[PDB]
Amino acid sequence: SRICVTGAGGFVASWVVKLFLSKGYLVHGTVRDLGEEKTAHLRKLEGAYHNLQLFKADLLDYESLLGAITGCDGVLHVATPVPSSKTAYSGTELVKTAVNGTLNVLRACTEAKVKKVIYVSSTAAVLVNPNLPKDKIPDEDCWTDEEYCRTTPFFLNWYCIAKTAAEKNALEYGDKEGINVISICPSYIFGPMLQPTINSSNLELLRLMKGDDESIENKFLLMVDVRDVAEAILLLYEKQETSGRYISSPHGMRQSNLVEKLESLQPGYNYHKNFVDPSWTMISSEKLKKLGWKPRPLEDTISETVLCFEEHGLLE
Amino acid sequence: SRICVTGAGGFVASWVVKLFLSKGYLVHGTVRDLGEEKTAHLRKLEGAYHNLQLFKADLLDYESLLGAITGCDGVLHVATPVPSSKTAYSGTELVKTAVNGTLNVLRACTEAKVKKVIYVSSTAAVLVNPNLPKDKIPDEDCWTDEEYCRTTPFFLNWYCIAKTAAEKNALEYGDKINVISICPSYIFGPMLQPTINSSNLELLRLMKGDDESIENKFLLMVDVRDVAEAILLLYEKQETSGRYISSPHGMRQSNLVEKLESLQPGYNYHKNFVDPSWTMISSEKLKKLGWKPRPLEDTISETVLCFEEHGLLE
Ligand SMILES: NC(=O)c1ccc[n+]([C@@H]2O[C@H](COP(=O)([O-])OP(=O)(O)OC[C@H]3O[C@@H](n4cnc5c(N)ncnc54)[C@H](OP(=O)(O)O)[C@@H]3O)[C@@H](O)[C@H]2O)c1
Ligand SMILES: NC(=O)c1ccc[n+]([C@@H]2O[C@H](COP(=O)([O-])OP(=O)(O)OC[C@H]3O[C@@H](n4cnc5c(N)ncnc54)[C@H](OP(=O)(O)O)[C@@H]3O)[C@@H](O)[C@H]2O)c1
Repeated sequence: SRICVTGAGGFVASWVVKLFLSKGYLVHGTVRDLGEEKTAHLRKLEGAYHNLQLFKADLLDYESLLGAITGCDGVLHVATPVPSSKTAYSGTELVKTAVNGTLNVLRACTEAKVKKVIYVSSTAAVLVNPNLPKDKIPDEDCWTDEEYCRTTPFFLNWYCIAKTAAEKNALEYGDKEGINVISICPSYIFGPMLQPTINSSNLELLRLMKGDDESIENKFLLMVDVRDVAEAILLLYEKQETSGRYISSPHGMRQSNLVEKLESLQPGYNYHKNFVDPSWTMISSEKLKKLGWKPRPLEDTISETVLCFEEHGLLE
Repeated sequence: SRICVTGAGGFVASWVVKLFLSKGYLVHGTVRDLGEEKTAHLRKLEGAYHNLQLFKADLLDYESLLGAITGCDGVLHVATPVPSSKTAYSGTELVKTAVNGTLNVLRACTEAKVKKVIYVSSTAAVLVNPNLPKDKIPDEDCWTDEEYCRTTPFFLNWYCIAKTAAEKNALEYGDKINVISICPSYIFGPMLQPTINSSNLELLRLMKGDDESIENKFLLMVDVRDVAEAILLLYEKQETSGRYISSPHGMRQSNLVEKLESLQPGYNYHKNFVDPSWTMISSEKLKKLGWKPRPLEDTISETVLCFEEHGLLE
């Protein structure tokens, strides 16, 4: 049986693809460039030579996606750009990429008569809501206030607007017949990298390791291992009696405390040590855990990320 | 006297034919490919040079079966696909293969005037019943609820529907022609064929330890060599009929891993699991005819030995 994976060369999508290959699936992975160095890390995957088929598609090109999707039993829409802190993005076109790419993907699956789709969203589509009270522990029923991100300026405002809009489009599309559409919304994703380039979430983790002197927000990070996300996606695809959103955010700490456990597990780096100073920080991943999902302890995720960092020569 | 054997290149069928050749029989073996690569392990069995006669037949091609079967005193229908877990199968076509292939074999047998047939079924056609109570020790008269298997999702559910329906159809047709059925458990043992089958695949699964926590299934077990000699015993004996359960042993996968570690150390056995009363089905109907299976520990240690020599643990 064949499943499609959008952006197979991405941080998350590479582990998704590696895992699905290990389980006997036939993968159709889409990439925007088939050059050997971009796709090297995907070709090397065990089982890939015979059961991995990479296409050159773009989310805004309906035809290329149709070609990559035709004949697939499922498809895992993972492809959405994730802006870096050390850069600027155009909200207009990120919103355009996310929503229109999603619409195209969904149209292609209705055409190819795909049975199940799994859209990878984010907690950014759940938590950013100022009206939801404090005695409320947010879950899969809480949505992000599009009004609020459109009103108030903060980095990743447009990212959140794009993620919520794309996830509402996908979920709502799922209530026809013959088409079950799931959504998974992880929080900040950390873990060892398969791709040669470092992604955004891992870069802000790396930022905390190369100390500086600027005064950062002591934000509360909620975190999940990328390998756990992949196995969650496996679990949600294979089990039939699934429907709706599923939050995957097992761990959560202040940046203060994350630096100190990192310092405790991985000494030998001048970690950043200059912060200053809620509720929602405790969303229940239980809808997932009730299916058997068992995340790994944060220490291993942390230690395996730092050593892949070192292997990539990012620490000198 | 001549006997036919369907899918002679299979895991069980290979042992069936080697044994029958060991006993002076002339065996007509069915395969779907006559290439020397897939038939090599059969050509080498002593007696095959003079007394093995291989035909190219498919269970859904009636005349292929007719050709391989005509002229044989007995038939041993053992050809039925059994899916491996790390792939996917089409239950629709599997169960269609099993039942229609079984029907085709039986029609060919009454056309060729064969006198005895032995169908190889499974405990999957006996145990999977939610209606049967826990106080009841299941035997040869408890059938599987096929609706339940088609309602409940689990890998090998369609396989269970196949074996039950095929075994139902076979013995129904036998009242037309002596038709015996043997229902074995999970089959382990040394392999004669070059490619590993599915049951031995999941034993190799239990041997290569990991971190994922698998189901602590209760496996009922029988040796492939014991299945072969049971089939021989059932065919040679003239006072045999009906179903015969062949499942002498049964253990939890965790206890199974430790008896394996106990007999074969030096391997990173799987050791994280999770979490009955159908576990004591009586093989007495067979054992009363002289069938004496071997202890499970021989079967497993010899199976892992062949795993070793086939280079499957690196
Ligand atoms: N990383 C996190 O912390 C986090 C947290 C929550 C949710 N998520 C979600 O996880 C998913 C994967 O993101 P990631 O973590 O793996 O970071 P990433 O590596 O930057 O993912 C970017 C992927 O999207 C592809 N892409 C971008 N624009 C495309 C387009 N127009 N057409 C086709 N592909 C396009 C990229 O293809 P190329 O390889 O050609 O560049 C790349 O494969 C995203 O949907 C994200 O919202 C991530
Ligand atoms: N394996 C077990 O643990 C187990 C347990 C209980 C019952 N059984 C029963 O034992 C019997 C054989 O299974 P196995 O253990 O020996 O695994 P196996 O090696 O995979 O047996 C498959 C055999 O069936 C043949 N086959 C499949 N479709 C066919 C078709 N359309 N036409 C002709 N032949 C076809 C195959 O021919 P090729 O060789 O050419 O592919 C092969 O010989 C089955 O009836 C099974 O229900 C097995």
